[PDB]
Amino acid sequence: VDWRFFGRTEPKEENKLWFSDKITDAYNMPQPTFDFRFPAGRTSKEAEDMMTDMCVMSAKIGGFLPGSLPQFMEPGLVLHLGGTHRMGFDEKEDNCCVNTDSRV
Amino acid sequence: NVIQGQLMSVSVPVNTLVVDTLSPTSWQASTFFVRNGSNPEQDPLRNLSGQA
Amino acid sequence: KYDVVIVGSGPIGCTYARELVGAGYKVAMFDIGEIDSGLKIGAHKKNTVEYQKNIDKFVNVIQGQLMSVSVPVNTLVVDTLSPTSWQASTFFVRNGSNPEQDPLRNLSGQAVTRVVGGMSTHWTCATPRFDREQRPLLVKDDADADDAEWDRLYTKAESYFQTGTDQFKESIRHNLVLNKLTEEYKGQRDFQQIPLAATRRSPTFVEWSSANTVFDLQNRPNTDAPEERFNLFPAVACERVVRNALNSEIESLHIHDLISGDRFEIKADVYVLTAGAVHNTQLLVNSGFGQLGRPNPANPPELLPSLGSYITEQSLVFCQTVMSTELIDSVKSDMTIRGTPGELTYSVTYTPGASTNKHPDWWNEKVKNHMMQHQEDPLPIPFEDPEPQVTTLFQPSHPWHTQIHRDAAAAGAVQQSIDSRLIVDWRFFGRTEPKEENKLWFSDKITDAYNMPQPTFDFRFPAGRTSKEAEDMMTDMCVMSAKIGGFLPGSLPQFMEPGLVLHLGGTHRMGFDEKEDNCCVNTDSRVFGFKNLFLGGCGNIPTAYGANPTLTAMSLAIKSCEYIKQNFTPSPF
Amino acid sequence: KYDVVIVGSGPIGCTYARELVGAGYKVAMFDIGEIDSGLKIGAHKKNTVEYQKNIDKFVNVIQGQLMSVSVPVNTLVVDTLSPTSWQASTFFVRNGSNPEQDPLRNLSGQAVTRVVGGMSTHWTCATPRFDREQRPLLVKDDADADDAEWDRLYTKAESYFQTGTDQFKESIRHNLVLNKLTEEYKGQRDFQQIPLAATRRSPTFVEWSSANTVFDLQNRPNTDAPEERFNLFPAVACERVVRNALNSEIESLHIHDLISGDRFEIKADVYVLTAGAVHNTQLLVNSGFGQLGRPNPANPPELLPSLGSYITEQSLVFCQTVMSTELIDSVKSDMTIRGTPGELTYSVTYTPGASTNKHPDWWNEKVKNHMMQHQEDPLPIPFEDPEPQVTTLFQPSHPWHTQIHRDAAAAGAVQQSIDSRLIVDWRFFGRTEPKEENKLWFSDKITDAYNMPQPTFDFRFPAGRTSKEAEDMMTDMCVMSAKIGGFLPGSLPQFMEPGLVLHLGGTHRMGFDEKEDNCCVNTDSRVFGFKNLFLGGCGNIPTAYGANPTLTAMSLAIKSCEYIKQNFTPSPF
Ligand SMILES: *Cc1cc2c(cc1C)nc1c(=O)[nH]c(=O)nc-1n2C[C@H](O)[C@H](O)[C@H](O)COP(=O)(O)OP(=O)(O)OC[C@H]1O[C@@H](n2cnc3c(N)ncnc32)[C@H](O)[C@@H]1O
Ligand SMILES: *Cc1cc2c(cc1C)nc1c(=O)[nH]c(=O)nc-1n2C[C@H](O)[C@H](O)[C@H](O)COP(=O)(O)OP(=O)(O)OC[C@H]1O[C@@H](n2cnc3c(N)ncnc32)[C@H](O)[C@@H]1O
Repeated sequence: VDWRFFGRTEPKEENKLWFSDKITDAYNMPQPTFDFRFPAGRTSKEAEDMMTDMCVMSAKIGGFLPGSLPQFMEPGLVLHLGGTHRMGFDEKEDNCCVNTDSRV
Repeated sequence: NVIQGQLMSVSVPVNTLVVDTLSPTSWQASTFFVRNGSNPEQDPLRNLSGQA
Repeated sequence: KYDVVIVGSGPIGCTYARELVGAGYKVAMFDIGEIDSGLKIGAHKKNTVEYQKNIDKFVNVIQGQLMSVSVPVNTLVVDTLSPTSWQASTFFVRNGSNPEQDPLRNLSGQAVTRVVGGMSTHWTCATPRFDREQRPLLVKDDADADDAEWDRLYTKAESYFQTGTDQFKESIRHNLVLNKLTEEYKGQRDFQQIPLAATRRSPTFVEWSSANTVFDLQNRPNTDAPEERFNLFPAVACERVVRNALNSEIESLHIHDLISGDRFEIKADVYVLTAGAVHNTQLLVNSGFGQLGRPNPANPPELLPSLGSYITEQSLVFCQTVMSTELIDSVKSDMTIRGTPGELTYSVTYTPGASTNKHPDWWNEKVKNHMMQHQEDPLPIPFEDPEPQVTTLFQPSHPWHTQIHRDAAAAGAVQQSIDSRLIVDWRFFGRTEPKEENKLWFSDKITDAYNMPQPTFDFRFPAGRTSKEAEDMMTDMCVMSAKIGGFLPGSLPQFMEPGLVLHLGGTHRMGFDEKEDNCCVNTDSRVFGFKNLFLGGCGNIPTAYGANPTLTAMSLAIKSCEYIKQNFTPSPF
Repeated sequence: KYDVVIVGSGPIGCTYARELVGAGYKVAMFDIGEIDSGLKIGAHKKNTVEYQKNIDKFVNVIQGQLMSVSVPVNTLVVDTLSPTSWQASTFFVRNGSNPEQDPLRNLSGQAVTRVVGGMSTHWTCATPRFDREQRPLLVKDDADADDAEWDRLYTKAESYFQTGTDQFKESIRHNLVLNKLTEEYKGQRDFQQIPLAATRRSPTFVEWSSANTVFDLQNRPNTDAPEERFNLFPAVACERVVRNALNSEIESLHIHDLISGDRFEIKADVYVLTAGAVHNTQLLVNSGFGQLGRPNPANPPELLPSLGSYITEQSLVFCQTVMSTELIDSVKSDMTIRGTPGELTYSVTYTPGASTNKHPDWWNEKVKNHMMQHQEDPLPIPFEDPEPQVTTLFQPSHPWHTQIHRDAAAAGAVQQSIDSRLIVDWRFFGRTEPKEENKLWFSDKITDAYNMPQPTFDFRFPAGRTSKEAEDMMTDMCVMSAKIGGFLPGSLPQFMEPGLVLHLGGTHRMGFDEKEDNCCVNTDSRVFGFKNLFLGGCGNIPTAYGANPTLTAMSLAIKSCEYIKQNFTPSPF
C-alpha cells in the first residue's frame, strides 16, 4: 500500500516564479526560473509534523517496504503549484491578479 | 513510464557533477558550462526541481 | 599443562584472565586470531591519531573483520555474460556459501571476528546496565539481594572497562541534542549520556576501551607482575574439549596451531570457553554436547539439550538526521552580531556571566571564537567538537535501547555532502523473547574456513510481543528524531539485516535449573553436570534484552570467577 | 643526536635503514603513523590466516588507510531534506574539502597511508624492473655501463623484497591463463609471472613482503644485533628541515610528538626524507624549498624550481572476465568421464605419464580428485586453487604494464553470483610524459589534518603521446582479455579515477643537472647544493613509466646509501 501525505504552504511574496529577459526555453519563450524555499515557521513545522504522522499512521497497516522508506520528495514533483496568478477581492490589499470572477 | 514520458522539467540547474574517469582522448571542458538545456538563472538550492 | 585455559581473547576471556592471573593461577589463553592492533596487544583499533582525525574511515576496519556467520546460496540471475564465458545451468554451491541455510530464516547480518582482542578491537563501547526487566535472576525470592549482587558485579565490570558517563560533556552538539530531548520529554523520559568504555585524553582524543583495558595480554611473569603467570598463544584454533565417559569433567583441550599446522592436547584444572556466542556453541557441539546436524525433535540429544536453542538477537532500526534550523540558531542565541561576515568591521560578541544568557561562558567562548576565526563558515558549531552520545535507556513504557550519537558510518553521496556537524545517528535496539524454535545449529556435512561444522541459523522474530515491540520502536525513532531534525536523505528509517547489530544472546544460556529454565549453565556460568567447564559471553544471557550486552556478560564472568577462586587452588610459584 | 635520520618507515625508509644500520651508523627513524600490524613492525597486514582464508575482506583494510590527498568542495544537490532541517544557501568549504582544488584537474584517487610500513602494509607486491625506455639514466653515453649499474642495484632490491616468479607455478588457473595467452600472441609477446615480493609457505599461505622484509624495525642494539644502533619513533609528524644560510646543509629536523603534543629539534649528520611522493614534497616546501602557494611564474623560486612539477601519474584501465567455457573444458581434457555426476555409475580417470596427456600428473590428479570427491560441483578447478599472477611486461610496441590476476575484490552481487574461480582481473598501467604544467603545490593559507599546508593538484594527462597511448591501452585490454573470456558485469572495461593507481612520481625528480634536466636530486638521490639531504621514493623517478615503481625507487635508494657510505663516517659505538 502507498502512503502520500500533502502539506500546505503559506503563500509568501519572497517565493517567486520569474522569467529570464535573456534566456529562452524550447519553444522560444523566456525561461522560467524559481526562487522558492518552504517558508520557515508554520509550513516548515507542519511539514515535519506531517512526516511523523505518516510514520505513526502507516505503522498501523504495516512496516515500510525497503526502497520506499519515509521520505520527502523533490520540491515540485507533486505538481500542485498554485498562487502564480492568484485571486482576491482587491488587487492591492489582497496582493493578487484576478478577481473572484477570475478576471484580470 | 508514460507519466515520465510527458513530464518535461520546468527548470534544470547547470549540472556540476564530476565525471573524472573519461578516456584521455575524449573532449573535456575546463568549466561546467551551460549545456543540455539547463537554466543558468537557476539557483540549484532554491528551485522546484520536481516541477514539470 | 596449566591451571586455567581460556579459549578466546575477547573482553570476556580477558575478564577471566584478569581475575585468574591476578588471583595467582597459571593461565593459558588461546585465540584463533592473531595480534594486529599494534603494540598494545588487543587494544581498541580506533586509538590512533589518524583514525581519530579521520573517523569516517574507520567503518572499513570494522567491515574488514566481520566475516559473515552463514551465507545462503546465491540465486541472483546474471543473464548478461558474454556467450563465450562459462555459465552453469543451476545455482550450485559457491564462494563459500552455506547450502543448509534457508535464506529466509537467517540472521544474514551475523558476523564474527577472529583477531586477538575480539570484537572489542572495533566496538562502539556502549556499556549500559540492564534494568530488572532484561536481567536474569542471580538470587531468587530476594529482589534486593538480587539487586545488590548485580550492582556489585556491574560496578566491578565498569571499573575494568573504564565506563563513564561524562567523556563528552563539553561537546556543543551533545548537549544541544541532550537538552532538546530533555525539554521535549519533560517528565516522560529521562536522557543522559551513553555510558561508554572510554577515557578522554585531550579535547580531540578519546582512548576507547577494549579487551586490552581489561587485561594487557602481556605474557607473564614480567617486571611489572613478576609473581604472575600468563600466556597468550595467537593463531591457535581450539577444535574440541574432551569429555570423560561420566560427563562429569573435561580432561583436555584439543588445539590446532595454524602457523605450525600441528595439533596438540593441552591439560588444565579449569577450562573456560569465551570464543564467542557463535563459536562457544560450535566448539561445544564439536565436543559431544548438544546435537550435530539439522536438528531433529524425534532423536533428541543426551547432553545440554537446550544448547543452541532460545537464541536471541535484537531488532535494530537506524536512520540519520540533519539538525533543524531552530536548534542551530539556538547554539548562537547569546551572540550580538554586527557587520556582515568577512568584513573588517564584522563583530560577534557575548557578555560573559549575563543572567539572560542561555549557555555557560565556556560554550559561548567556543561559539564566538569559531565565528570570528572561520568567517567563511555558515555554522556556529566549532570544527573539532566532539560528537553527541545521547541515550534514553530502556524502560517498560518504551521497551528498547536508544543511541542518539555518531558511530563509524560509511557516509555515501549526500553524507560528505551534508556537513558532518549537522548529522546525528539514531539506533533503537529491540528485545527478543527467547523461543525454543529459534536455533543455532551446525552441519554434519558442511564446514567453515577452519573445518569446523558450518553454522546454520533457524531464526525468525517471534510474532507477538517481540514483533509488536519492534514496530512500536521503529515508530518511536520517527516520532523522537523528528525533534532534532529531518531524515538524512540516504539514511532513511529502516530495519537492518538481522544480526547486523551483533548482540546475539542465549546460544548457551544461563539459568538456575537445567530443565526448568531450559538452559546450559548455572549462575556461576558452569555447565550443568560438569565439574570444571565454564562459559562466558553474551550467549550466556537467557532473557529478552535490548541494551548492549557485553557489560552484562562481563558482570556474569566476574561471578564465575569468584566460584573459580573458591573451588580451585593455584599451583605454586 | 644521530648519524642519520629517516623521515618515514615505508619500504624506502627501510631500504635506507637496512643499509645504514648494518653499515655501523646510528639511525633514528620517525613515522607520522603508528605500529599497526602486530609484533612484526611494518609487516603486510594481509599475512594473517584470517585474511588468507577470507581474502575478499581485505579490500576493506586498504580503504581504511587510504586517506584522500585532495577532495574538491562538494556541490551535490540534496533537495529532499525536511523543511525543518538546516540548509546553507551556498556550497561552502565543509567536511575538509580543499577549496584550492579544481575538481576537473585533480588526482581525486590520490591517497596516502599513515602507518609504520607505509603503503607496504597493504600493497599487492608487484616488483618488476623498468626497461631502458622507462628508466632514468644512472650513467650517460654508456648503455652497457648503465645496464651494469641497474642490474646490480635491481638485484639487491629483489634480494631485499624477496622477489621471485615461482610462487604460483602450481595454480591451474594461473597456468590456464598464461598458456592461452602465449598460444595466441604467437611470438609477438612474452607472458610470465608477475614478479612478486613474497614467499610461499603452504599451498594456501603466502608471506607477502613489506617494509618489514627489507628491515624488521626493532630498536637496536638488541640480542640479535648488539652492535647496530637504531630507533623508530612513531606518532611523530616531521615538519621542517632547517636550512643553513648558504643552502648547502640541513641543520635539524623539527618534529611534532603527536602523543605528548610537544615539539622538538633533532640534529643529525645525514638527513634522509622518505615520506612518500606527496609528503616528501610537502615537507621540503614547508621548509623553504620550492614555492609555497598557488604557483606564480612572475615570482619563481630560486631554490629547487623544478620541485613539485613534471608530476607523473599513470592512466589505469580495469575490467574482470568470467573465464571461457572453452578453457574450463580444457582443464579436464585428459579425463575420461563416464556416467552422470552424483550417480553411482560415475567415474573420471586419466592415464598417468601418458605422453598424449596435455597436462602433467599433478594437475590431472587434482582435477580427478576434485571431480570425484565433489560430484556436486560443476567445475574441474580444485577448491583452494591459487589464483593467477600473469603479466606481459612493457615494450615499445605495447607501452604499458599489464597484470592479469586477483587483488582487492569488493563484492557487489554479480561477483558473488559468479564463482570466483572463473574470475580473472585485468589492470593495464599506461605511462605519462612528465610535463612542467602538471603540478603538486601547497596552499599558503589552507592546512591539512596535521596542520601542514594543503596539497593541491593541477594535473591533466598530457594530450599527444600519453593520451593516445592510454586509449590504445584500453583497446588492448579489450583485445587481450577477450581471449580468456567475456567481461563480468559490474566490472566492464573502464578508466579509473586519476591517482587511485597510487603510482605518482616525478614530484622531486632526478637528473644529472638541476637546470638542464629540470630536477631536484642527483643520481645519488642528493638534493642539488645540499651536502647532507637525500630523498627516497617514486618522487625521484623523472621518466614516463608504466610498470610498478617501488622496486626502482628502492634501487635508487640503495644507490644513494652508497654515496652516504662513501662520504659520512658512522660515529663510534
Ligand atoms: C562488531 C561490533 C561489536 C559491538 C559494537 C559494534 C560493532 C561494530 N558495539 C557494541 C557496543 O557499543 N557495546 C557493546 O555492549 N557491544 C557492542 N558490540 C559487541 C561486542 O564487541 C561483543 O559482544 C563482545 O566483544 C563480546 O565479547 P567476547 O569476548 O565474549 O567475544 P568476542 O569479542 O567475539 O571475542 C572472542 C574471540 O575468540 C575467538 N575464537 C573464535 N573461535 C575460536 C576458536 N575456535 N578457538 C579460539 N578462539 C576462537 C576469536 O578469534 C575472538 O577474538
Ligand atoms: C595502496 C596500494 C599500494 C600499491 C599497491 C596496492 C595498493 C592498494 N600495489 C602495489 C604493487 O603491486 N607494487 C608496487 O610497486 N606498488 C604498489 N603500491 C604502492 C606502493 O606501496 C608504493 O609505491 C610504495 O609503498 C611507496 O613507499 P615509500 O617508501 O616511498 O613510502 P610510503 O609507503 O608512502 O610510506 C612512507 C611513510 O612516511 C610517512 N609520513 C608521511 N609524512 C610524514 C611526515 N610528515 N613525518 C613522518 N612520517 C611521514 C608515513 O606515515 C608513511 O607510512
